[PDB]
Formats: sequence, C-alpha cells, structure tokens
Amino acid sequence: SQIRQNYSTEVEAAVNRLVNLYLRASYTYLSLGFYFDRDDVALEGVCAFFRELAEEKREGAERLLKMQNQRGGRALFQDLQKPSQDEWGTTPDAMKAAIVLEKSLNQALLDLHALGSAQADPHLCDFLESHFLDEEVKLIKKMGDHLTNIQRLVGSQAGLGEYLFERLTLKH
Amino acid sequence: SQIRQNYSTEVEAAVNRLVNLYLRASYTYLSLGFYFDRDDVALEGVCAFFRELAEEKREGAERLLKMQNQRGGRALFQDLQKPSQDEWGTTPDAMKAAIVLEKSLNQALLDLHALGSAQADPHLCDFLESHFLDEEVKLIKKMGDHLTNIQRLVGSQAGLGEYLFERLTLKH
Amino acid sequence: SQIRQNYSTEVEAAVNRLVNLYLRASYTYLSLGFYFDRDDVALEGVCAFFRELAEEKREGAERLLKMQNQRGGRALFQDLQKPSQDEWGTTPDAMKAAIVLEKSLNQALLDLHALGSAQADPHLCDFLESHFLDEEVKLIKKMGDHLTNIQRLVGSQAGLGEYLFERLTLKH
Amino acid sequence: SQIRQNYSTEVEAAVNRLVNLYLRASYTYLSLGFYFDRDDVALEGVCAFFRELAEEKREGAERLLKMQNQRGGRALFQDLQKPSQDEWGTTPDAMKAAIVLEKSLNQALLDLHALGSAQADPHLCDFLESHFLDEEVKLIKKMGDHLTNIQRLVGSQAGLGEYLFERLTLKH
Ligand SMILES: [Pd+2]
Ligand SMILES: [Pd+2]
Ligand SMILES: [Pd+2]
Ligand SMILES: [Pd+2]
Ligand SMILES: [Pd+2]
Ligand SMILES: [Pd+2]
Ligand SMILES: [Pd+2]
Ligand SMILES: [Pd+2]
Ligand SMILES: [Pd+2]
Ligand SMILES: [Pd+2]
Ligand SMILES: [Pd+2]
Ligand SMILES: [Pd+2]
Ligand SMILES: [Pd+2]
Ligand SMILES: [Pd+2]
Ligand SMILES: [Pd+2]
Ligand SMILES: [Pd+2]
Ligand SMILES: [Pd+2]
Ligand SMILES: [Pd+2]
Ligand SMILES: [Pd+2]
Ligand SMILES: [Pd+2]
Ligand SMILES: [Pd+2]
Ligand SMILES: [Pd+2]
Ligand SMILES: [Pd+2]
Ligand SMILES: [Pd+2]
Ligand SMILES: [Pd+2]
Ligand SMILES: [Pd+2]
Ligand SMILES: [Pd+2]
Ligand SMILES: [Pd+2]
Ligand SMILES: [Pd+2]
Ligand SMILES: [Pd+2]
Ligand SMILES: [Pd+2]
Ligand SMILES: [Pd+2]
Repeated sequence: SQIRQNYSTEVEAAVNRLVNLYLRASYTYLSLGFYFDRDDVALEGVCAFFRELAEEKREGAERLLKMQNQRGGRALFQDLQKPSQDEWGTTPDAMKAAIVLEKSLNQALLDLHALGSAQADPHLCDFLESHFLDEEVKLIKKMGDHLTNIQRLVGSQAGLGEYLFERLTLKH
Repeated sequence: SQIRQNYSTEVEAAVNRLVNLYLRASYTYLSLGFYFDRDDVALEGVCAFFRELAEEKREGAERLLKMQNQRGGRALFQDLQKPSQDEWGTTPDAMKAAIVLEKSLNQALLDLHALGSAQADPHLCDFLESHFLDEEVKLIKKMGDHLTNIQRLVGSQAGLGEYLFERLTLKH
Repeated sequence: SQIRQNYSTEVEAAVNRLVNLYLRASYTYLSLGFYFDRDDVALEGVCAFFRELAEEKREGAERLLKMQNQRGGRALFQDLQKPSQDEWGTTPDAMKAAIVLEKSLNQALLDLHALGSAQADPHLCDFLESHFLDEEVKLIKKMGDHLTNIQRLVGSQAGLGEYLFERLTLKH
Repeated sequence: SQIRQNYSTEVEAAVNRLVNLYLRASYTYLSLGFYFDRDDVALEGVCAFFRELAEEKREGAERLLKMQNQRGGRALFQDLQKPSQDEWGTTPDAMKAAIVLEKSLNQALLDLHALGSAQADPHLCDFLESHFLDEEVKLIKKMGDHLTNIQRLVGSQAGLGEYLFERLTLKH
C-alpha cells in the first residue's frame, strides 16, 4: 500500500544488500582504474577497462534501486567498505581480483533468485534473469578470456606481454 | 494435435478467464474515460489517460488470445460484466479504482504463473513474465505516483488541485 | 620521482580526504534522488535534480583523483559513510540538507586552498579555483534560489506548493 | 608609461630569462627529433614526438614575449646555449633527458610565480597558472607515463621493446 504486492520483507532486505554489493564493486573498479593511471604503472587501456566496469556496476545498483521503488519497497543504504587493496599489482593480478569480485556478485544474484523463487515472486525472478544474470555470465566470460590471454603473454616476458595486451586488446 | 504440446486444459481455462478479466478491465477504462469527458466533469487529460489504459488492456487480451492459438488451445469467450460504477467521482476516486483493478489483474497473472509452474509449463512462465508481469508492475507504480500526487493536491484545495493535476501531469 | 614536484604529503592527504567527501556527497544525492521516486513521495523533478547532483559530485571526485595522479601522488580510498538520513522529508527539508552538504564541500575546498597556498603550491590553487570553487558558488546560489522559491510556495499551501515547484521549476 | 602598471623590473628580467629557457628547451627538442631520424637510429615516432615538443616550447616562449609587450615590458634576448648532448642514446635515455628538462622549466615557472606573488602582481600569477603551470603538469605526466612504458619494454628485450613502443604508442 499503496502499490506493494507479492513483495516480501526478505526480498526487500536482500535487494538492499545487493545494492550495497554492486556499489562496493563499483568503488573497487574506481580504485582499480586510477591505480593503472599512476605514473609508475601507466597502462591507460587497463584504466579504461576498469572505469567502464565501475560505470556498469553503478548502473546495476541504480537498476536494482529503481526496481525496489517500482515494487513499493524502501531503499536503505549502508556504509560502503573501501576496496580490498590500495595497490593492485600487475594486469593479471587485477584481472584475477575482478573475476573474484564478479563471481561474488553472480553468487549474490543466484542467492536472491533462490529467495525470490522460495517467496513465489516470479516477477523478481524474471527481472534478475533478463537484466543481471545474463550480463554477469557474459562479463565473467570476457574476464576469463582476458586472464587467459594475459597469462599466456606474461609467461615469461612479463613487461613486454603486459604492454602488448594493453595496446592490442584493451586499447582496441 | 496437430500442434498442442505440454499445454494443460487447466492452463487453457485459466488463460480464457484471464482474457475475460483483461477485456473487463478494458471496458472499465472505457467507462472511466467517457465519464471524465462529461460536460459537468470536463477533465480531458483524465479521459485521455483512461482511454490509453482501455487500449492497453485490450492489447493484453489480444496477446493472450494469440498465445492461446499459438499453443493449440481454444479461445472461449464469456459475457463481459459491465463496470462496477456508472459514475466515478473525482480524479483520486478514479485513480483508486484503477489501482484496485490493476492489482486484481496482477494477482490473476501471479495465479496463472503459479498454475503454469505447477503444470511444468516453463514457456508460459516466460511468456507471462516478459509480456505481462513487468508491464503491470510499471503501470501500478505510475498509478501509485499519480494517486500520491493527486492526494497531495486535493488536500485541501480540491477543485484547484484537480485542474492543476490534469493540466500539468496528465496533459503533459 | 619519476614526476612528483612541489607536491607535499600534506596536500596529497588532503586531496584524498576531499575525494572521500565528494564521493560521500554523491552517495547522499543518490539516496535523496531515490527517496523522491518512492511511490508515496512521487516527485520526479526532485529525483532528477538530485540524480544530476550525484553525477556532478562523482565527476568532481574523479577530477581530483586524475589530478592526484597527474601530480605523482597516490590515491587512497577509505570507507564511504552512509548518508545522514534514510528519509528526507519534504522538498524544503531536502534542499536545506543539500545546501548544508555543499557548504561543507565548499569549506573543505577553501581549507585545501589555504593548505596549497601555505605549501607554496600555486598550481593546485589554480586547479581548485578554475575547476571547483566557481562551480560550488554557482551551485549553492541555485540551491539557495530553489529554497527561497519552495519556502515561498509551501507557506502555507504545502502540498500544492510542492507540486507546483516540481512541475514548473524542476521539470523545466 | 604609456601603459606599464604594477610590473616590476624584477619580473620583467625573470620573464626574459624564462623566454631564454623555453627557447633553449625548444632547441634541445629540435636536436632530439633529428637525432631519432638518423639512418642508424630510425625511430620516426620518436622524431615526431620531439618535433611537437620543440613547437610547444617555442609557442610558450612566444606567449611569454607577447605578455611582456602587453604589460609594457621590453623583450631582451640572450645567446641560446646549444643542447647538452649531440647524441641522445636510446628512447629511455631521451625520455629521461626530456623529463629533466621539463622539470627545470616547471621549477623556473614556480620561481617566477613566487616572484610575482612577492611583487603583488596577481595578474602575472593568473597568466602563469592558466597558460603554463597546467600544461607543464600534464606534459610531465605524459612523459613519466612514456618512460614507465619504455622501461617496462626494454627490460630486457631492448631492441624489440624500442620498436614496439615507437609503433604502438608514439606512432598512434
Ligand atoms: Pd506504498
Ligand atoms: Pd585513469
Ligand atoms: Pd586513465
Ligand atoms: Pd582511463
Ligand atoms: Pd520488477
Ligand atoms: Pd523462478
Ligand atoms: Pd528466474
Ligand atoms: Pd587506439
Ligand atoms: Pd490442433
Ligand atoms: Pd473523452
Ligand atoms: Pd476526451
Ligand atoms: Pd479523451
Ligand atoms: Pd507462448
Ligand atoms: Pd516458472
Ligand atoms: Pd516464470
Ligand atoms: Pd498541452
Ligand atoms: Pd612517481
Ligand atoms: Pd528516481
Ligand atoms: Pd526518478
Ligand atoms: Pd529521476
Ligand atoms: Pd594539476
Ligand atoms: Pd594561491
Ligand atoms: Pd588560488
Ligand atoms: Pd516536461
Ligand atoms: Pd611604454
Ligand atoms: Pd625527423
Ligand atoms: Pd622524422
Ligand atoms: Pd619527424
Ligand atoms: Pd598578462
Ligand atoms: Pd598569486
Ligand atoms: Pd597564482
Ligand atoms: Pd600509423
């Protein structure tokens, strides 16, 4: 009331937690991007890749929040923890951290989906599938591809490999 | 036969009942629209809003019927009950009636979805989600927004509020 | 080294703190925007106003971070505190909170400027002036104008006033 | 007289010295560019990079000279010392020399700025900031980025690294 229908308090809470996770991921990507722009790191294509991901994660959080309002739920925001590292190592280190991060979001989506199914909320299930689950699978595949490529490159002409990957994959 | 597959008689019947509900809702909106065009009511933006909804509900019924034929089911039509009122009061009265009506359609969709799930008809589930459930949530949110706005306006310069809402929200 | 010149550790730290403040302000505006989109609040022009400000504050933080890298400093991120409220009251309440927030950013800029001057960092001084100080003054004037208008409107036909301001100022 | 106002003889002299430094830097870049075009060096992208910088430094000197005339001061030219080397080594050697050179110009700008501040010449301060200090910071960041990239590349497939950097960064 006035609009809320078939929308459990459990799903509402889980949506707010998922928003926090997406915003945390956005923040992590922000840090990753600026790290690669340091004068002693200087890989612009890596910066650009992570900046784009920062945007995508913020967009995901905003989509969740709009959905929360559309269903008559109430957005509740919590502190956003700072990212897990201050310095992110080399390109393969960063790509590995990103995959870990996306898999964690993907698992949260799956957990929310199960909740929605358990709550007989078929509409949430359809909202998650068409707007989040498919994007995560595609993203994780791209990241895995990138990691395989960078790993193949840095074994074992590491500096050269890192430069070529940035120039010929990421700057493309 | 020749085409019907995984399509229960229970789902077929429920689809025919849902068509009747959508057509009844279309009829209700038709009445709502013409009521607002009465010379002693005269709120054209309210008429236009309800006319559009009459169209949307008829389109929903037609989509259901096409789906029924696509699955090899058989459309069966019943009497369409006249709308619940002959006169619809003020704008907030009408908006309230519309929300009640849409929530009832939404609940029928959810009930059909449960049936489809219980009948292991995963394709129906996907047809309902992508084409009906999402539209209902969006519509009900817009209606709730409209009701909040009109309520804020008519407490307590009612005539003035009703005119402004029609001019600046509905005629937009 | 390799590039850092005339860039004190004090200024570097103050820049990182200012980034945190800008990102916190962005988060606050995010919350403000979604609050106004609640079905029981429903003022889209107010949502849009705060969404734009969320974007502007994130852009400010990003400009500071790029500057930090350009000077050879190192970005360090901290936890982002959640916004001061979960519910933001009426339009004038929200506008008041926004002015308080911007004045706080403005004062942080002035404090950083003083630091830069004290550190004989004339280039920072010029970066802050041309890219942050002028924007804050303009923004605060717009906010003050909005607050004066909304205050004039809600004394004392509050609901009506709030609607008109959203329609005729914010939706413009 | 007829126009000179708030323009000290100390600032006038310092401006003439800064012109000499900018023109010397232009000359150094001229030499750097032609060195990379030697048939036994043959890195056209490196030549082009330094040619552009030669142009930028001459433009800076000309801007200073126009400013000197605008303020009613008198341009005085001195001998331009030849560049510090006749042969410039490899790409990282040259990039290092360029950074040393730009940092020296940057420090001269900062020294002139301090003078201007000490002379209560707020207009000079604004001329230097908006037209010279910002450009130097941006330039030095680009140079530092280039040096980090080339260093990463030439450790330790030096010839290969030098070619790739010229083709994929400088020729871009
Ligand atoms: Pd509600
Ligand atoms: Pd960057
Ligand atoms: Pd970048
Ligand atoms: Pd970037
Ligand atoms: Pd939804
Ligand atoms: Pd499901
Ligand atoms: Pd699902
Ligand atoms: Pd490119
Ligand atoms: Pd058949
Ligand atoms: Pd009509
Ligand atoms: Pd009409
Ligand atoms: Pd009409
Ligand atoms: Pd179908
Ligand atoms: Pd299903
Ligand atoms: Pd379904
Ligand atoms: Pd009109
Ligand atoms: Pd450095
Ligand atoms: Pd919104
Ligand atoms: Pd909105
Ligand atoms: Pd909005
Ligand atoms: Pd700067
Ligand atoms: Pd200053
Ligand atoms: Pd300043
Ligand atoms: Pd408009
Ligand atoms: Pd003169
Ligand atoms: Pd050349
Ligand atoms: Pd050349
Ligand atoms: Pd050239
Ligand atoms: Pd001047
Ligand atoms: Pd000054
Ligand atoms: Pd200055
Ligand atoms: Pd080319």
